[PDB]
Amino acid sequence: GMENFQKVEKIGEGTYGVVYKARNKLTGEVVALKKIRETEGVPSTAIREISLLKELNHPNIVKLLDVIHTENKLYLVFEFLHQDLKKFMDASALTGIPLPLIKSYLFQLLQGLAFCHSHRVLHRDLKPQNLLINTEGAIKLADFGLARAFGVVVTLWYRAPEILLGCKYYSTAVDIWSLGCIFAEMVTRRALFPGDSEIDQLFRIFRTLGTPDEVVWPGVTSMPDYKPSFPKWARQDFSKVVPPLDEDGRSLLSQMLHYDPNKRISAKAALAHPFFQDVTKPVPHLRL
Ligand SMILES: CC[C@H](CO)Nc1nc(NCc2ccccc2)c2[nH]nc(C(C)C)c2n1
Repeated sequence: GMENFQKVEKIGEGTYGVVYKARNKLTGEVVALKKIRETEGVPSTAIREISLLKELNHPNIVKLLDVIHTENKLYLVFEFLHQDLKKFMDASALTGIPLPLIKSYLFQLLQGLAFCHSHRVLHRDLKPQNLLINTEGAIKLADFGLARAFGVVVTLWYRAPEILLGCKYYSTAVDIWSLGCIFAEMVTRRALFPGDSEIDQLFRIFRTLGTPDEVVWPGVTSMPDYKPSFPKWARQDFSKVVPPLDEDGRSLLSQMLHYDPNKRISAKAALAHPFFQDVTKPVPHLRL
């Protein structure tokens, strides 16, 4: 079974298991092989969910090539891409990723999200580390719909405030928040909200966007982890938060970072925003 694959090198530690670059001995294709990590035997719902995921195919979603439920273990075989967006951002720190490339990437991810969301599938843990790029200018979402299949230092920087405040049931809005954080980060070359605990993450959000109340976010004061005793921070103008993001970009971003999940712009509506009026598909500068 696994004898069909030859390890080439360790790619990294995923959320649900280790990932290796590998070669299929029969077909010669190079792939990304993931071993899913209480060992009793793969749960039936994990198997049905992942099998659902195999059929959710899109150019901006990393292809799930094979689900290998063998010997009471679970291996996932994925399409391989040569680099992730975190590494590419770090690589691009001195000059920044050119705006046209930022716009193209945001546009493509919004397409991927719109597609997943239209199928009622959430990502839940969007972050630069699981965004993957190739030499032809494509960007792809990895680990989509995995959270649902399996219910799990982890980064908090991209986590929506409703999650932080204890909301039990995520909506598609949590992915829009995350992507918004990543958008700002590509533009400014600085993480928007680099929290190192849940309360630090929350307080960093509060300090920038203002401490949320019933006016901006109805029902907020009733959430499991909301405290009347939260400090009261005033909101700051975005011109100060994300230069040199232009007026169209700042307008779109504001809509992606709305506190109330129900007011937060959808992936499909975001695609129609004037920010994408001049969108094009440039090629990244990659040296591997
Ligand atoms: C470890 C999980 C994350 C996202 O799944 N990484 C990560 N990185 C990649 N390539 C970037 C890379 C290439 C060579 C060396 C190091 C990194 C990937 N290609 N295909 C996959 C699937 C498992 C989603 C993948 N995952």
